[PDB]
Amino acid sequence: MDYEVVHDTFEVNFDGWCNLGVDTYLTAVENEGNNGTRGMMVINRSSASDGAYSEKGFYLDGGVEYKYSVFVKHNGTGTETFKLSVSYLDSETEEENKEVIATKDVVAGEWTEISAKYKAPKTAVNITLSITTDSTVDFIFDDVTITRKGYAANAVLKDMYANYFRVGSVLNSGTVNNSSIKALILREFNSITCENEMKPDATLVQSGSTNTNIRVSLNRAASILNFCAQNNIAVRGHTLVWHSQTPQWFFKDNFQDNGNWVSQSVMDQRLESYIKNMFAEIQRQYPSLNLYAYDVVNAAVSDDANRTRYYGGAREPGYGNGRSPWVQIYGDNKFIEKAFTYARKYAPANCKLYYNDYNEYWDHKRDCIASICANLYNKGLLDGVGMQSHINADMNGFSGIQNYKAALQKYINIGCDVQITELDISTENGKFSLQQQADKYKAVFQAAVDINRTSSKGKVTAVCVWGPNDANTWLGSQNAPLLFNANNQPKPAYNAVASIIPQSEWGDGNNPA
Ligand SMILES: O[C@@H]1[C@@H](O)[C@H](O)OC[C@H]1O
Ligand SMILES: [Ca+2]
Ligand SMILES: [Ca+2]
Ligand SMILES: [Ca+2]
Repeated sequence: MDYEVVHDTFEVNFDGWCNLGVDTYLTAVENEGNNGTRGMMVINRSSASDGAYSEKGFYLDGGVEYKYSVFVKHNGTGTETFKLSVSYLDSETEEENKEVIATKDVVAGEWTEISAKYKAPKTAVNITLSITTDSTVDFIFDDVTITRKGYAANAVLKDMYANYFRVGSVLNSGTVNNSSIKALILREFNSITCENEMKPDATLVQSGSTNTNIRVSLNRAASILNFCAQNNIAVRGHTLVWHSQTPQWFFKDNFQDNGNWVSQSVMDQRLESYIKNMFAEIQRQYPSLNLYAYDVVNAAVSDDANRTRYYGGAREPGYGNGRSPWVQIYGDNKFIEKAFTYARKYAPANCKLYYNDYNEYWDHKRDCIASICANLYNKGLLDGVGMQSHINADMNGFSGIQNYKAALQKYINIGCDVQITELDISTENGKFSLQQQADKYKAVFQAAVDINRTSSKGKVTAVCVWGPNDANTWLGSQNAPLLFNANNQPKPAYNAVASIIPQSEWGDGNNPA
């Protein structure tokens, strides 16, 4: 009754609402809202289960009671049976435990409301609200409202680094349900990458895709994109091309995983389409979202020095294991330029285009990456080099501060910018200490800051860590690679980094130059 958590009006963006059912379509329309404002029209259904949903893990806790409330409206003959269902997954139970929580017969032509009070089991999470009728009728909703009963530049990274670059992190579909993580990002980061949720296999749609219309979807990414847009955090798209996390069928003549490899001519179609539509859908669904960067091609250069010498950097043709289905089809890395051309053609001008890579400071590879990228920069096609920076706490050796600076500098010497895209600093299972860790973090931020304070053509425009805390890292906890412990308290790396910039220099992290 007292306090509000979700107010979805639909004025600008789809507010994290997605088609329930693979062929159900969603579209926001001007003046079909409640009170002639903007509204969310659900078309092409197929069953009473088909509909629309929104995962609201960010705002709805287990074991709290919520006022759920939606204005709906239809346009058929006679009356309609509208349902409001809350589902979840339970951290124990571990199956999608559903529940219909309000029924309401609703007549043609009229902005009727629907509601109910509901409490989820003490434990539940990854909630989710969804709207259906007992028929297969088009409908419209607006004003989704959920409620429960009951410049000062700050000591935060984004403010601290406001005059330098964006300081980012990573959300995923697990973390997007964590109270204190939400609090953390809001407090500290002004950039977010989707860990998995905007990769090809999370966004392509098999069913009725075609060589010149590749069906795509932001459903997986939606809660993330919505939370960032609503809170003015920018976003790096990640990633359009990658030998990995991309389903095989995308490469096959009959959109089967076990098909036949398609012509080049055919992949040019499928590639262009995926990119075009992928930009279309963002623009369409989340236009207020600041899409400031995108990883156009990801990790396309071999780690094998034999391949960087003779084969331009081409990975081995094939699928899985670190083989490239792209190289499989195209015979080599010609496809990189192609992809950056489509990207350039459809990306918003404010969204800068990056080649993203790891082991980016290992000489034979570094040289390869940098050659490629300079060539693209000079052609108007690339804007920046993405240094993934999966390094360790060692001040020396392979990913050591010298080899690191060397690459950084060599990249910047291209003209283009550089971003530090997926930074983590591995204690190699306790081999190094949280201090030698701190020292390395402090060193990296420091090297970025130097570049920025020098020339000038190129700049480091963002520095983002691959995860929010040590409890959510693809490297495993045992390597405590991040700035925050499993309880979100700052680690020694956090202040090492929290003190490179003097208070007289902080800024609006919500408005960073
Ligand atoms: O997508 C990320 C990729 O860019 C990096 O190479 O490896 C970790 C992945 O999550
Ligand atoms: Ca809105
Ligand atoms: Ca509205
Ligand atoms: Ca598959």
